[PDB]
Amino acid sequence: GSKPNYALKFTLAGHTKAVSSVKFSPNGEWLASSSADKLIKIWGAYDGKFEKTISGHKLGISDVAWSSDSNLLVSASDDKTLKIWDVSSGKCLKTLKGHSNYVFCCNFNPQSNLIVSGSFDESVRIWDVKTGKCLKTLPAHSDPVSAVHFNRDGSLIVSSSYDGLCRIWDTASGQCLKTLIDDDNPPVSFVKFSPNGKYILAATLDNTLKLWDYSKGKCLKTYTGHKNEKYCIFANFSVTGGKWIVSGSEDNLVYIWNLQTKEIVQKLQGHTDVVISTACHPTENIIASAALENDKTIKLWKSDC
Ligand SMILES: CC(=O)N[C@@H](C)C(=O)N[C@@H](CCCc1ncc(CO)[nH]1)C(=O)N[C@H](C(N)=O)C(C)C
Repeated sequence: GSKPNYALKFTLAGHTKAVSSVKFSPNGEWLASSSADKLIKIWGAYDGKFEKTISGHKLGISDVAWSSDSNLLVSASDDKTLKIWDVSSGKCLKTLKGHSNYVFCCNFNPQSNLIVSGSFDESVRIWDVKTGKCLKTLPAHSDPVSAVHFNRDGSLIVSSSYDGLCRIWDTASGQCLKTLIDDDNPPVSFVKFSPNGKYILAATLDNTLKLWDYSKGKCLKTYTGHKNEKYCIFANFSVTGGKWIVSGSEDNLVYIWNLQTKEIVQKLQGHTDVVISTACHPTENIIASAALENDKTIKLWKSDC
């Protein structure tokens, strides 16, 4: 149909503090969740079946991300480290040390030979996956780094910060290519590249999402109607059915917009706290959503469209 009809299929309980992030494995089999409870949990994407707990961080986790081959995870923790995990064994392969404050955000490149991280220490770091060594420290921002993401060929990194900036970095040199958003305020709470790498989706803590043309440095679309003044809420491109933008909201709902028209096409009700994180299944019309401390659950929603 022209609009989605997402309906609740499963509620995934087990975290003992706020959930911080959910991400589907690229092969579609798994959902990974991270939590302030210091744990990663792995769940079946299709039936919500609890698979395993992955443990080792000494403080809460803000983010987790999958390698391209679905075999590895990287997590970002308040313990000032990232950890690379073998999903099959649950073992920590590498501990990435160098940040001087909470690690907030992380991602693999498409090649999955590099990890990018952002920290409360106001830096972006680029790490070698094989050795766990820090290759580059970028003095990226002047306040905590809220998001980091590689583009589809891995040649670019986009970063965002509470300093109000969005910057694009040349991966190879670590040098800045452009400052896409250059305001004192509001905080830029989330950024990522579009699937094709031509656009950047950016959240600001004034209840606004924007789709930017990277090359032209111009705003193409604005999405509003949700509540986002405090938390670094993820946003997604939904591409399996209709072309949507998806985001959590501080009114405890999942918002779904038509990417082209900017109209709200669905609001998913059921969580009892802020929806901090949403993820879109790579092949099926499935959304995962996760909520803060009142709720501490993940919900799986399925649409015909
Ligand atoms: C472990 C922890 O909570 N660390 C502090 C520093 C924190 O505030 N982390 C944030 C992480 C939000 C999720 C996120 N990761 C990456 C993005 C976008 O790139 N968004 C938070 O709101 N935590 C919640 C809070 N402060 O209430 C909960 C999960 C404790």
